[PDB]
Amino acid sequence: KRVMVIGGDGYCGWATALHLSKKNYEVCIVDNLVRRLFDHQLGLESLTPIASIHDRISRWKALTGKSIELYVGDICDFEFLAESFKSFEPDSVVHFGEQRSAPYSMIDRSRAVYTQHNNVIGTLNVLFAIKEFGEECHLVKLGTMGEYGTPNIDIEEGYITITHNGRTDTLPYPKQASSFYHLSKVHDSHNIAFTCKAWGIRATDLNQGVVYGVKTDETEMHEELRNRLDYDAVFGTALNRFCVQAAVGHPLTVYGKGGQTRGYLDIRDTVQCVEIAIANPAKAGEFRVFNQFTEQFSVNELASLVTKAGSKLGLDVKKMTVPNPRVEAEEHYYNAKHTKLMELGLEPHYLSDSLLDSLLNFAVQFKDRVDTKQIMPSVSWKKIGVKTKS
Amino acid sequence: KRVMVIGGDGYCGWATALHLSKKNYEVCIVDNLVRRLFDHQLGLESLTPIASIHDRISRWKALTGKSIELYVGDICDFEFLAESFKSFEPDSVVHFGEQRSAPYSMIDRSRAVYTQHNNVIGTLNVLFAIKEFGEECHLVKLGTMGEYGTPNIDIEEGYITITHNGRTDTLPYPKQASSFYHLSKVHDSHNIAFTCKAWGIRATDLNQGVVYGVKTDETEMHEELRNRLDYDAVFGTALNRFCVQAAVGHPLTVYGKGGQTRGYLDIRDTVQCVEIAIANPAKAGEFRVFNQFTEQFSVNELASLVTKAGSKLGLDVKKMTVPNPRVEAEEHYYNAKHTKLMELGLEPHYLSDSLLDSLLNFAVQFKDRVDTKQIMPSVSWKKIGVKTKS
Ligand SMILES: NC(=O)c1ccc[n+]([C@@H]2O[C@H](COP(=O)([O-])OP(=O)(O)OC[C@H]3O[C@@H](n4cnc5c(N)ncnc54)[C@H](O)[C@@H]3O)[C@@H](O)[C@H]2O)c1
Ligand SMILES: NC(=O)c1ccc[n+]([C@@H]2O[C@H](COP(=O)([O-])OP(=O)(O)OC[C@H]3O[C@@H](n4cnc5c(N)ncnc54)[C@H](O)[C@@H]3O)[C@@H](O)[C@H]2O)c1
Ligand SMILES: O=c1ccn([C@@H]2O[C@H](COP(=O)(O)OP(=O)(O)O[C@H]3O[C@H](CO)[C@@H](O)[C@H](O)[C@H]3O)[C@@H](O)[C@H]2O)c(=O)[nH]1
Ligand SMILES: O=c1ccn([C@@H]2O[C@H](COP(=O)(O)OP(=O)(O)O[C@H]3O[C@H](CO)[C@@H](O)[C@H](O)[C@H]3O)[C@@H](O)[C@H]2O)c(=O)[nH]1
Repeated sequence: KRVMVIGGDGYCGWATALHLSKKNYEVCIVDNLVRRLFDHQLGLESLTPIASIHDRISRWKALTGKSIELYVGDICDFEFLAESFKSFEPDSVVHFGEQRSAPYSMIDRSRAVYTQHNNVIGTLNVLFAIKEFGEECHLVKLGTMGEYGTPNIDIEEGYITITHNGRTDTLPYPKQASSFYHLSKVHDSHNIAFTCKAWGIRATDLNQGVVYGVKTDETEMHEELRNRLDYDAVFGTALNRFCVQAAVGHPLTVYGKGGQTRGYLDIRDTVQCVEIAIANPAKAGEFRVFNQFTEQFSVNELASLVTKAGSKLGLDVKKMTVPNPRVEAEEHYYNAKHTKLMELGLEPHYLSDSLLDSLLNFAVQFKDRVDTKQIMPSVSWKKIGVKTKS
Repeated sequence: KRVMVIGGDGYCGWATALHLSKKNYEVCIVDNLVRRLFDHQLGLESLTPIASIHDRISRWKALTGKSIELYVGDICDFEFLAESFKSFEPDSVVHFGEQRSAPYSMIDRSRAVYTQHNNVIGTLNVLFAIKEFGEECHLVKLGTMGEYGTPNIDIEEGYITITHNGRTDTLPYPKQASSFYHLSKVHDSHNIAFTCKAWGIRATDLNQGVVYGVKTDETEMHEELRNRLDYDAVFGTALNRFCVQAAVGHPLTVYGKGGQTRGYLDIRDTVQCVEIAIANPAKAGEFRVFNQFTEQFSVNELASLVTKAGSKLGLDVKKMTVPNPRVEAEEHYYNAKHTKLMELGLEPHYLSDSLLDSLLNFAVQFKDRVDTKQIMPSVSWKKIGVKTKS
C-alpha cells in the first residue's frame, strides 16, 4: 500500500514515516519544513540535533535500501499538493502537517490567524485532492483529544448517544477547544465529517493524547535518523519537558494547581496506532473517530513520577508552581474512553520506570545543549495581542 | 450607542443599518462590496435595481439628515479593520460580513476555500480588534440555524443539558453543517465561544433562519434606499425564489421530496431582532445563542402557500420536482426552540396573506427584469471540482 505522510519531517510524522516504510508500505513525505523555520524564528532548538530531511531519507536508504519519496511544499498551495498527489498516487494519506502548538497559536493575532488558515485550508485542500485524484484514498487525520475540552461527563470516541425530550439520536460529541490551535482541529474534524457524508470520503480522525518519548525502533538505527525532542515552552509538552527539566536541575514547571488531566501515549504507540488505522481502513462515507492514547495522567501525577524516576538517578528533582499562562480547568473530572484502537489490536507501551529512566538518561547526556532560557512559558492566553511579537 | 455594521451593503445588513440609524444609534458600515462583484462574476442580478452604497447613504442623509459613516475594505485586512475600529469606536459590532451562500461555497475548491478563509479569518480579526481596541464592545454575530443540521431530537438555542453515564452537564449543542458555508459558521461560533471564556468578550450568536421579504419601513422611504431581492439559484433562498418564480410563470423549484424543514422570518424581524440583541447586550464573558426565526416551514408547505397566494392574483402557479443538487435530509424531524428573543420583547410578523400578496405583486411588477436562466440550480454538492468554474 502507498502512504503519503504529510508533515513527515515532524516529531510524530518522521517516526511514523520510518515505521511504515519498515513495515513495507511505499512511503512519501510531503512537508514544507516550516516547523524548522519556526525554531529559527523563535530561537528554539531540539534537545538532540537532527539531520536535514534529505540526509534523514538518504541515511534510511543507505541502511535499508528503501527509498522514501520527498515532496517539499506547502499543502495550502493546491498546485503543489495536486502534483504530489498525482505523482505519488497514495492509497492512504496521514495528515500530520499542521501548526500543532497551542502556545504558538496564542502568541499574537498573526500567529492565531496563521494557525487557523494553514490548518483549516490545508486540510480542505487535502480533502479536495482526495476527491479529485483518488476518491478511495483513506484519510488518517490527526485531530486532538483537546477537541473535547473537560466536560463534567465521560468523553466518548467522537460520538455520543443522547436521549433528549423523549427522542434518541447519536450525535457528534460537543466540542470545547481551549486554544486557537485546538480550535483549528475542531474545524478540521467538522469539515472532514461533512465530506464523508457528501462525497463518500473515508476517514479516520485520530484524537491523540500528549506524546512522550524520543526513541522508536527505526529512529534509533542511526544518529541521522534521530527524532526531535522539544523541551521549550512553545513546542515542548508536559512529560518530555519535565524529564528535560529534571535532567538540568530545573524545578518541574507545574502550571497552576496541576490537576489538569489528559491522555498520554509513548511515541512508539503513535506509529503503531497510525499503522493499525491504515491497515484497517474506514469504509466509504465513514468518519471514524479514535481516542488515541493509552493512559490518563494529571500534571501533578507526572511531576511525582519524574521525581521518583529522577531520584533513582540522583537528580534531586524539585517542583515549582508557575502562574498558569493558559486559561483551562486546573481541577476537573476526566474519563475519556479509548477502546477502538485496543479492539483493533493495539499492544500499548504503558509508561514505565524503564521508559522514564531511558528518557531521563537521554536528557542528562544532552543536558549541555539545553537552553534553560526557553524552559519557562512566556505566552499568555489572556495577554495575547495584535502586534507581531519577536 | 455606536454600532459598526460589517456587511452593511448586503441584504440583511443594509436593512439593519437603516433601522438602527432611524432608532438613533450612531451607525457606520464596513463593507468591501465583494458581494456586488460576485453578481458581476456569476452573471447574477437582484430582481430590483439597487443604488450604489454611496448613493444609498447620501439619500438617507438627504431624507433624514442622519449620516451613516462608510469604511470600504476587507475585514481580513487587519490594518483596515483596526483603523476603522479606532476611528469609529463602536459600542456594538454586528457582523453580517461573510460569504453566506451555501451554493457559492460548493461551486469549486477555490470558492469553498475562499468561503472558509474569508469567513473564519475575518471573524478572528473582528475578535482581535474588539479585544485590542474596545474589549467592552458587544459582538452581535450572524451564525446560522444550519449549524445544527437535522438531528432526531429537539434543537435548542445553542446549548443542551445532557445526563451521560450518571453525570450531568450543559454542553454546546452538537453541530452538523451541510455545506462549506454552513461549516464556516460553525467554526466562527466555536472560535467566538472560546474568546468569551478566555478574554471576557461579550457576544451574541444569532442563528437566524431563512429570511424572506424585501421591504422594511426605512428602505421603502425612497427608491435609492431599496434593498436587494435575490432570486437566482446561488444567492436566492426558498421563499423569495418561489415568489419570483410564481410571478414569472416558472414552476416552483422543489428540490427533492420537499420535506426539508427550516425556520423562517420576515426581514422586518431581522432588523428588529438585531436591535433587541444590541439593546439587551450579553454580559462580559458571556456567549449568548439565540435561534432567530419566527416560524418553521417545509419546502412543500411554502410551495402550497405561494400557490394559494398566487391564485388570488391569477398566476396559476405550478410546481416541479428538481433533482436535488444538495446532500441533505428531504424528510426529517424538526423542532427548533426559539423563545429567547420573544422573551426579550420580539413582536413577530408571522407569514401572512398580506405579505405574500405584497411580495408577489412586487415580483410581478419587476418580472421584466427576471433572468429566467438563473432560476434553475447548477451547483452540485457531489460533483464539486477543483477547476475554477466560469
Ligand atoms: N507532539 C505531540 O505531543 C502531539 C500530540 C497529539 C497529537 N499530535 C498531532 O500530530 C500532528 C503532528 O505533530 P508533531 O508534534 O509531529 O508536529 P511537528 O511540528 O513536529 O510536525 C508537523 C510537520 O508538519 C509540517 N507542516 C506544517 N504545515 C505544513 C504545511 N502547510 N504544508 C506542509 N507541511 C506542513 C511542519 O513543517 C512539520 O514538519 C499534529 O496534528 C499534532 O496536533 C502531536
Ligand atoms: N439571506 C438570508 O436568507 C439569511 C438567512 C440567515 C442568516 N443570514 C446571515 O446574515 C449575514 C448577511 O447575509 P446577507 O443575506 O445580507 O448577505 P449579503 O451577501 O447580501 O451581505 C453580506 C455583505 O458582507 C460583505 N462582505 C463579505 N465579506 C466581506 C469582507 N471580507 N469584508 C468586508 N465585507 C464583506 C459583502 O460585500 C456584502 O455586502 C450572513 O452571515 C448570513 O449567513 C442571511
Ligand atoms: O511545563 C508544562 C507544560 C504543560 N502543562 C500543562 O499540561 C497540560 C498539557 O499541555 P501540553 O503538554 O503543552 O499539551 P497541549 O498544549 O494540550 O498540546 C499537545 O498535546 C495535544 C493533545 O491533544 C495536541 O493536540 C497538541 O498538538 C500538542 O501540542 C496543560 O494543561 C498544560 O497547561 C504544565 O503544567 N506544565
Ligand atoms: O428553490 C429552492 C431553494 C431551496 N430549496 C431548499 O430549501 C432549503 C433552504 O434553502 P435556502 O433557502 O437556499 O437556504 P440555505 O441554503 O439554508 O441558506 C440561507 O439560509 C440559511 C439559514 O440558516 C443561512 O445560514 C444562509 O446564509 C442563507 O443563504 C434547503 O433544504 C434547499 O435545498 C428548495 O427546495 N428550492
